Amino acid sequence: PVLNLNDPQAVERYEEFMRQSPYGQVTQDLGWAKVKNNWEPVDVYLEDDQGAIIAAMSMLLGDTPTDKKFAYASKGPVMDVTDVDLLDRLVDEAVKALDGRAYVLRFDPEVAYSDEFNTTLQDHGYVTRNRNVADAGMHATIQPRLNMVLDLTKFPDAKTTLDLYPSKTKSKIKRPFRDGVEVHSGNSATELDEFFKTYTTMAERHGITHRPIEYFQRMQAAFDADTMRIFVAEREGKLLSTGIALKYGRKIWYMYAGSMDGNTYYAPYAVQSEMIQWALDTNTDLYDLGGIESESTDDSLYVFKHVFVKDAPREYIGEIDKVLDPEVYAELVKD
Repeated sequence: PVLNLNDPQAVERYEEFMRQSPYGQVTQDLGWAKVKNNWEPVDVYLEDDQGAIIAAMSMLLGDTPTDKKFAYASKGPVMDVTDVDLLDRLVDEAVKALDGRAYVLRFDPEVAYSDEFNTTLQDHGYVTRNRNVADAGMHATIQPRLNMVLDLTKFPDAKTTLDLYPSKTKSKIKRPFRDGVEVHSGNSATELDEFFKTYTTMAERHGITHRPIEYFQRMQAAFDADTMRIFVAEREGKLLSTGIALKYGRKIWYMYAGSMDGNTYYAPYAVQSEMIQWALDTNTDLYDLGGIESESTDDSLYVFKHVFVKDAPREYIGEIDKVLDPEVYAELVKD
């Protein structure tokens, strides 16, 4: 069935399934639609024999240069996507709800890539985009397929961040604190302003754009202090670096960051240490540092993230496309 967003009770039942699911994703929470307020939301789900929700997909529809919309379910759907028969049923429900308005329904779930899974998906009629497409550019995947994820379940007795690392790394992490860096966290308007200042400074320093502050304000209003947390690192009254982390489902995700110009006394390391500590304190299974361009020292993102994740980066299946309008798909999507 399709979710009636104006039915408070239906909405809550949908949310409860999402929040309690081991496959839950913050970008699949109905709150994500409130953040992406310039996109159109359409959500569907399936029920078992008892009428209990067993699978759900939150879609956001975007505009294109054509008469069709782009339907995207970021890191969804919420279920075991390898159960392709169930997936098809959920997707059939989504296509019904789209009612011919989109040229494609794309979803990029956080499931491991494998030749067998890629093949099955194609066998079921989907078009997959992973090892067969450019690493970067407007043709690359929306989300990076390679991600640096720390599996905390490998350290069941870990009490603090330092317990997860070898001495050489313990030293790197201890440095900022040794030099006076202190981190405070929360999800108040003041923490947001601190983040925004470092965020925009960072953007200007690299000559890149940045999202408006309202984007983050909507995020703060959509998620509570137990879900969204802003970490601010300072040294003797001086703002140095910050980071925003989201706790949802089985992981805490490091999503945004910012650092001032000049000397930052390795503050970014202290921010990471604190986010990881939050994961340990809440018994969260995974800590996700996000994507990398490539597993190489020639990649700055990899170099930094490799300090906290020594295991191989996780490689996801990529984008799974349910083509609805072939002509438009060929025009707007290429390898």
